[PDB]
Amino acid sequence: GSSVPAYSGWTLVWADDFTGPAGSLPSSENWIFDTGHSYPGGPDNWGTGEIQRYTDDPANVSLDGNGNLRITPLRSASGEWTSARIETRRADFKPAPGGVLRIEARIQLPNVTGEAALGYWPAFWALGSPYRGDYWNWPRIGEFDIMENVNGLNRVWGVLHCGVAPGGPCNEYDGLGNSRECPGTTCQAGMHTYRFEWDTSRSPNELRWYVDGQHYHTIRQDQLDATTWSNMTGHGGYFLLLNVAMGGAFPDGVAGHATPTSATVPGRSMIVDYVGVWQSGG
Ligand SMILES: [Mg+2]
Repeated sequence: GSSVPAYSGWTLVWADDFTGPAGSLPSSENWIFDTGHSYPGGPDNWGTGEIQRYTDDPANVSLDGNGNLRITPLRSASGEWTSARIETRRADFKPAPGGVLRIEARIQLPNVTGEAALGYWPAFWALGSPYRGDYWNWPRIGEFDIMENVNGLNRVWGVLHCGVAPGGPCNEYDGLGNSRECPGTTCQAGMHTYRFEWDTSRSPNELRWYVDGQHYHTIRQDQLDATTWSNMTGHGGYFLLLNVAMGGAFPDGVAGHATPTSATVPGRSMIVDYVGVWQSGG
């Protein structure tokens, strides 16, 4: 399972296998490191209410020397949470006409459960390119949550956001999502492969989510109106994001109260073996 797979009949567009020395930062040619509490001129607290400050500190984001990236939330003596959020420089990931785009990452979630896990919000996701530099055309431009998880739970959510917010056809801010337990080892205790496919070889087109090859969510083109679909697909494509947020809308909603709490335990890393993007056709 380890390392970027050599998929037959597909063409690798872009990947990062996170190879390199322990403690070094992932490639700045590949990645932008987002810092602070918002995009510049964007919604406060990353649009979610999460409370961590994102950094470029190796303590929050670094390679492990074994081929993985680690993103680690930490809590200072002053009580401040820090973490990291990286996004791809490339923002043109999109299926070729009539083809399929496959986006995938192999990840172990922060290995923490129960009250110690309250607030942990790891995610691997994609945002429509027109958002970059604008920050106020969400959800119209589209968002694919390929792996989303909160609170150390043995469950992955896969979600589409689209339309307008609040409300609209994608029921924002919930989005159109589904979830399932990780197959085999819990999502926290081992590596799993989280895959998303955007399929234009079929009509209606389809968006599909998988964990370890188990298909658990679909959104089809015939389930949304034409303007909503065009708004999230007609532009130049998507960029990808990896982060671990602390607190905010999703972990608070699932816990039923504010997170993190004094009992949340810092220092539990999300571990990422690779991220990759493929187009169908060899
Ligand atoms: Mg790797």
